[PDB]
Amino acid sequence: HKTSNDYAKIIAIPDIVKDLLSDPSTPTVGPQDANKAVVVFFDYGCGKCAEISKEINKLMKENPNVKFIFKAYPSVKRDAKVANYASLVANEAYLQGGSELFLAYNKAIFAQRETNGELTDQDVDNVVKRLGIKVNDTKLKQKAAAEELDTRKLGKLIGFQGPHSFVILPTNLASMNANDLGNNVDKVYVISDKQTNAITDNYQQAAKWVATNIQAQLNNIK
Ligand SMILES: [Zn+2]
Ligand SMILES: [Zn+2]
Ligand SMILES: [Zn+2]
Repeated sequence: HKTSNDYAKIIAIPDIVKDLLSDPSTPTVGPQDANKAVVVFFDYGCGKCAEISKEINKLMKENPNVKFIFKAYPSVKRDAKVANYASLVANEAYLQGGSELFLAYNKAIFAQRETNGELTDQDVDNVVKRLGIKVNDTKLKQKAAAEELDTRKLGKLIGFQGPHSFVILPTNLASMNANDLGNNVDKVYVISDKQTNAITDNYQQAAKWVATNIQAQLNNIK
C-alpha cells in the first residue's frame, strides 16, 4: 500500500487536535460537552459537498449529542475566491447567530450550488441579505481574494488534498499532551478525500456511504 498518507498520526499532536476540535471561530453544531466529534472538510462551490451536506444534516439529527465541526477546504480544481468568500461569511454567521444561523446559511448556500451548478458572489450576498447576516462585504471579498483559508491550511497540513475529507474522534483528545496523544493515534479515524473520491461518481450514493461510515465510527467511540 504505497502512496497512503498516515493522516491519524499527523493529526495526533496537540496543535492539530486543538485546531480540529477547539477553534472557536469554526462553525460547529451540537453540544460543546459532546464526547464525540465529526470534522467535515467542505467546499461551498463543490456539487458533491452539496449532496454530502444533506446526508450530514440527517446525521446531525440522528446524533444530537455529537459535535459537528465544519472546516472549509475550497477545491484546488476551481478558483477559490467565491468559496473563500462564502466560508468567511459562514464564520460571521456563526459568530452572530451560533449553530442555528450557521446551519440556515449553510443549507441555503449549498442549495444555490446544487440548483445552479455553480456558486457566485451574488449567491452569497443574497443569502446574507435574506438571513440578516452583518458583514463588511468589501473587506471579506478582499480577504477571500488575498488569503488562503486557515481551515484549508489545516486540511492541507493534515494531508488532505481537498474537501469531502472527514475526521471522527473523541473530544477528550483535546485535553491530552503530546505523549498521551501519541499513545491514542488509534482513536483518530479518517475518511480521506482520496477515499471519498474513489467511491463512485454518483454524488448521492457517495454521500450515503460517507454518512453510513461516519455513523459506524461514531458508534465505535465510547
Ligand atoms: Zn490491502
Ligand atoms: Zn465536495
Ligand atoms: Zn483501499
